[PDB]
Amino acid sequence: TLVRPKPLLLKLLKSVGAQKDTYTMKEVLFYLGQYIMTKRLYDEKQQHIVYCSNDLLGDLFGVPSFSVKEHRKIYTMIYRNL
Repeated sequence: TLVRPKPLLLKLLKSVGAQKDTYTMKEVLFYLGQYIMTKRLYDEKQQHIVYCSNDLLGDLFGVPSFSVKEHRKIYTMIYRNL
């Protein structure tokens, strides 16, 4: 199943190496996780928490924090960017 990111998400994904305009959900997640890891947006002391305030990831997700344990919120924020 291929999905097509909206501009903002697309910019994010490419800024970490993706080149196509369509992806599998596994591919979106990988790049999203790479973006988070490379920029180190997570809390050092509570690593499942991401602080994405004042950042493209915050702009597209519409929140300045979330937790990687929140699978449903994370998919819903993704759907909204497809």
